[PDB]
Amino acid sequence: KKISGGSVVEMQGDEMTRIIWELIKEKLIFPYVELDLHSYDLGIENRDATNDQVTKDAAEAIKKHNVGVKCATITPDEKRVEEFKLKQMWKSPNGTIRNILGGTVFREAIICKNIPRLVSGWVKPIIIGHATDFVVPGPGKVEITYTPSDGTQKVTYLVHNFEEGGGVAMGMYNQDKSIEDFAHSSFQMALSKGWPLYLSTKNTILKKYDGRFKDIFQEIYDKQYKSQFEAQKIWYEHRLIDDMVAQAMKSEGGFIWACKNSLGMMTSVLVCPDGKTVEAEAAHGTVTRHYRMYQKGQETSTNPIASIFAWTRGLAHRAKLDNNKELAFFANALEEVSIETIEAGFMTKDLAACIKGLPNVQRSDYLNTFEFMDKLGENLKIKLAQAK
Amino acid sequence: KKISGGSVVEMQGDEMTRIIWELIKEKLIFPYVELDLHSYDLGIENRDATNDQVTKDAAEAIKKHNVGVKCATITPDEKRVEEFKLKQMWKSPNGTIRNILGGTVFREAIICKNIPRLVSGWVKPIIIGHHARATDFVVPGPGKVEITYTPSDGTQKVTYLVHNFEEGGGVAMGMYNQDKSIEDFAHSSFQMALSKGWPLYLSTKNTILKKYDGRFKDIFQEIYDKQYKSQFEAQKIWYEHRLIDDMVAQAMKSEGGFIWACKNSLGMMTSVLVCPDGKTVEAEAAHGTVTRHYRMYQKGQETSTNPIASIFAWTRGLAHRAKLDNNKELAFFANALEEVSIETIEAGFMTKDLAACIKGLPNVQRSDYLNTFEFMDKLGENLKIKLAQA
Ligand SMILES: NC(=O)C1=CN([C@@H]2O[C@H](COP(=O)(O)OP(=O)(O)OC[C@H]3O[C@@H](n4cnc5c(N)ncnc54)[C@H](OP(=O)(O)O)[C@@H]3O)[C@@H](O)[C@H]2O)C=CC1
Ligand SMILES: NC(=O)C1=CN([C@@H]2O[C@H](COP(=O)(O)OP(=O)(O)OC[C@H]3O[C@@H](n4cnc5c(N)ncnc54)[C@H](OP(=O)(O)O)[C@@H]3O)[C@@H](O)[C@H]2O)C=CC1
Ligand SMILES: CN(C)S(=O)(=O)c1cccc(NC(=O)c2nn(Cc3ccccc3)c(=O)c3ccccc23)c1
Ligand SMILES: CN(C)S(=O)(=O)c1cccc(NC(=O)c2nn(Cc3ccccc3)c(=O)c3ccccc23)c1
Repeated sequence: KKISGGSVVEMQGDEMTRIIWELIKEKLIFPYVELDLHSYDLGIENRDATNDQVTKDAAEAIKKHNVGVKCATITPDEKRVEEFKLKQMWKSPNGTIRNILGGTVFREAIICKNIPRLVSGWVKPIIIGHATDFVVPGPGKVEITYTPSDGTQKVTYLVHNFEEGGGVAMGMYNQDKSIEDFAHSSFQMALSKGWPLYLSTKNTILKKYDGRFKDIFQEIYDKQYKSQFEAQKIWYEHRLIDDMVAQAMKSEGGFIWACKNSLGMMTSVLVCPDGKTVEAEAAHGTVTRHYRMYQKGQETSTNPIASIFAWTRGLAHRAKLDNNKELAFFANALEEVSIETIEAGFMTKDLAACIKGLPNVQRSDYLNTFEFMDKLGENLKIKLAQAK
Repeated sequence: KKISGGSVVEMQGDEMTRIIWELIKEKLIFPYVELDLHSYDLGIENRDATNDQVTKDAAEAIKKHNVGVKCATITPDEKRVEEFKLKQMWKSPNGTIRNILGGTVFREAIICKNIPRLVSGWVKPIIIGHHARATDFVVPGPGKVEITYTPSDGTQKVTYLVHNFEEGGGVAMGMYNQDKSIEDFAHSSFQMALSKGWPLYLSTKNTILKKYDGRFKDIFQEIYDKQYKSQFEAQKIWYEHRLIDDMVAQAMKSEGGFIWACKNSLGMMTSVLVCPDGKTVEAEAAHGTVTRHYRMYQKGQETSTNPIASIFAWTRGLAHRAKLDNNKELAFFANALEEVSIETIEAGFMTKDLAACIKGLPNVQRSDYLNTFEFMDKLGENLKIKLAQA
């Protein structure tokens, strides 16, 4: 008998990831989990036919039901408008979704013990979370002004006085509200993983701009989170970007990195500040190149791990909201069986290339896209059997 | 006898690199080159005793004599202030020097055939270059933040909305860049590509900051088409622009052998500051003073510290010195020393950091590497042999 997963918003996408997405649902999710599924087709053809209305509806459904899992989508350009005869150059669905929900995007590289990283010392993964420009034609003043909405005196800052020749200039901003949300998402993400949190800035150069980030982070930590943080042996603390880069390379991993300023193993999750609404997806795109080969009837070897972890992160958050222990265990089992299958030597060509070097990869070093999905399916069914 | 190397500004540093620096001069430089040497002690204790005056004097010496070679130095923090009982937290000597000199910083990792790279496809080195002032402020509450340009001839006024704060306050910031500094960054990059016979790539994000980064691309190609394309085709190299997103992807898939102008083991990494005048250069290792190896040395333990990046700081400085003086003997020595350093490693003689790169630290044994003095002696023997056979 299957697990009652509850309410989940699902978004179908394009090209190669759309194929893999269906394989994930039919081979790894649906055989074990029943969902109250709010499905929205964000494939490029259906967004065009609905005048992108489906994208707004899917975002609204995430706001209402708190859990969304999204397949990679085509962001249109001139060639895409030509390829599909689009009515418009529709805005990227992720841009539309982020504006409606807000929050912070956190990305995490899944680590397999037999797949090399940048540094071998990285044993645990980490989670990293994250303008008006114009040309100055010639000599003149560039100023940035603040006009208070209550009529009090305007304030003018000289950006630069070009006395000989021109150049460029730009202005940037950040609302307090968005810094607060950034902090709230970062604290809640660190708690949800039991990991310490670091915020990096350059508040020594940008003493007012980056200083506002460092200040607001400490204020919200001290009042709302410091007591829950050591209640879980963790902490939060601010670094200058120079210190944190050095600390991260000498580190083993397992920390959240709020940064102010192989693709098949990159996850993304949009964490809203309320701690309730999350949207998970792969950090890569629709893999058009493999999709062309798939269209010509040729063999593909596309890495589905990042797409699988979109589902597992969403289902893990759903289970946390609903206190669904069976679903929470299932989400973990699906992640572990994914890592273990690769660590046992069964992987797609991209990962085999990371080990042997692309010029020396042979066909017997990897599985094609369909062979790998079947290997995961068989291993998943064995694992869940051994858990009863 | 010995080569007359001419005028060279030398800066001594701190901790383990200070030791390696003397070993390099004693065993590799002085036995073969006589120098009109302008030596400055940028050790932390001397910087404190002179109130950092030695750092400014060394920067001016590099301006005067056009060639500077610098050992790594301690940049003080709070614990350093207590360790040495410093009068104050002195600014990093590298920032001081960079501010007096200006220019473009080029970095390059030394490639050895038997030492793993991050990507196996990398078999030739690359050089990444960056050019060496914003007004940020607090937005106390709701209101309009605009940025405005008024040309000095008064014929117009352009106002751009940065953001209309409506429910609260926040922060805002204006930043600029001059054409002149973009031109310095272009000229240094084009000339560096010619000096090595490598193609040059510029990378920006002009898909988002289409005016800010677009002017970078514009100025590079104008300078290229009107001043450098003939020399690039004669050496059959080229220059192209790339969006940073695809340049990163292309770079991981490449073999190397190009200069990468960027808009945005450590013992094998060099850094060279090329000043706008095209004539003044300062070279140094891209790593620090290796404090923890120094602590091992202090307690009598054997150390195995990589001197390659420090050696190449000397060779780059000596090579540029020889180029300014048309000194064919000094130019031959500089290149010979670089060859000896790479050949020695490729022959299987290396310090522990490189052996760990190959085999992984848990599998390293003492017979897999040489200690700091053994490696320097091995380079000494091979340098003596190499020069004699000429
Ligand atoms: N979140 C989203 O919705 C995103 C969507 N896109 C969209 O995707 C489309 C194509 O973009 P593109 O530039 O190709 O970006 P992709 O992320 O699709 O990059 C594809 C390239 O990276 C490698 N790669 C990426 N994912 C995988 C994987 N899962 N398994 C194996 N290899 C992988 C492949 O390299 P190789 O060819 O060497 O095998 C492939 O050619 C565009 O229309 C774009 O709008 C792009 C980014 C994000
Ligand atoms: N150019 C300059 O003037 C710079 C100076 N510094 C200064 O140096 C001091 C210490 O800096 P730190 O943070 O230790 O960074 P370092 O670059 O001095 O060393 C950090 C680590 O990198 C490895 N390493 C670096 N260089 C070598 C080498 N030549 N051979 C073998 N291994 C090497 C060692 O790793 P392992 O321990 O694993 O062997 C070392 O512990 C600081 O006071 C800082 O101010 C820092 C940066 C630049
Ligand atoms: C790319 N820029 C130059 S940077 O963003 O400024 C920068 C600078 C320096 C270091 C890092 N990287 C990490 O600290 C890091 N990275 N990964 C992969 C990873 C990538 C993106 C998002 C999540 C994970 C890990 O798996 C890991 C594991 C243990 C410990 C650290 C790490 C990034
Ligand atoms: C912060 N960012 C992540 S990024 O610095 O912009 C970035 C992005 C992507 C790739 C690279 N790196 C390389 O393409 C590269 N790197 N090294 C090491 C090296 C380090 C410093 C200076 C010179 C060389 C090589 O030796 C090499 C050799 C052959 C071909 C390529 C390479 C950098």
